[PDB]
Amino acid sequence: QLTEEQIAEFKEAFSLFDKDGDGTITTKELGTVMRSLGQNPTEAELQDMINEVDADGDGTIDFPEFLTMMARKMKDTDSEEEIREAFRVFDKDGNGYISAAELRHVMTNLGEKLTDEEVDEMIREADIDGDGQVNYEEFVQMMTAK
Ligand SMILES: [Ca+2]
Ligand SMILES: [Ca+2]
Ligand SMILES: [Ca+2]
Ligand SMILES: [Tb+3]
Repeated sequence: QLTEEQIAEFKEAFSLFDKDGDGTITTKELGTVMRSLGQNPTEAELQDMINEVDADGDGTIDFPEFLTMMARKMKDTDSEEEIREAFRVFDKDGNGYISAAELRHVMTNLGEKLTDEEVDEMIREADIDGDGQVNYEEFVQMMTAK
């Protein structure tokens, strides 16, 4: 069921959530990444999210706890319903077009440090008209063909 390739992609996320890297994920660290994802969860909401895999009585999300969680949540290529939700994250201008500048802003905020050329490569990957901007149609385009 769980392949090595999937585990490697999950471990990357765990390393992003852990700010000090103590092995567990508190509500503070959990809400830091969720904030840059266009979401705004409260203290009470962040607590319930942790309880999903918390059954040892620690109130945090350890390494094996997150791995199991990301396995049942991250399904790689999601449906169109979730695709629209993530599309509005990279497009903070709400115009429907995601340029290089916009994309690089969200990437750096997420914690992924990249250069300008790296962003231009991701943009042209989903771009069908080669205009530097990626709309909703082009967003799904990269989910069906790289
Ligand atoms: Ca940590
Ligand atoms: Ca925009
Ligand atoms: Ca376009
Ligand atoms: Tb725990």
